[PDB]
Amino acid sequence: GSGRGSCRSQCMRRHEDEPWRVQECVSQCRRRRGGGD
Repeated sequence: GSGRGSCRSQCMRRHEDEPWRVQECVSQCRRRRGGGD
């Protein structure tokens, strides 16, 4: 489980139709956590 609240699970559910692109979402969502654009 690794607990809840993560860019992974978030990007996974958002891309349920195409989980193969989740990486692109996680990479951006994760990076620049201090206050990215």
